[PDB]
Amino acid sequence: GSSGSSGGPDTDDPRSKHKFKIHTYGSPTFCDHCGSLLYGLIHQGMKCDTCDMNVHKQCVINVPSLCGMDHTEKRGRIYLKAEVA
Ligand SMILES: [Zn+2]
Ligand SMILES: [Zn+2]
Repeated sequence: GSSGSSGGPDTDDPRSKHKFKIHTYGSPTFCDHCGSLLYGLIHQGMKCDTCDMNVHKQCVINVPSLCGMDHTEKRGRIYLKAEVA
């Protein structure tokens, strides 16, 4: 015997990563990182799916991967549109 000595897995944390998704807004929202009015017609900014944090497309890179904090009490609402053929 005396064989079989190894072990030590390691990897980044893909869970902490932000799930920001490029989406449009209907109201004048302000970034969460820098804090500046978010203008634009299509793909104005980005919004997470876990922390629903609105941030600029270029701000997402600056925002700290740190995602999943339970230190918030505010929660916005989502709207929907209709169509016809
Ligand atoms: Zn997030
Ligand atoms: Zn920003």
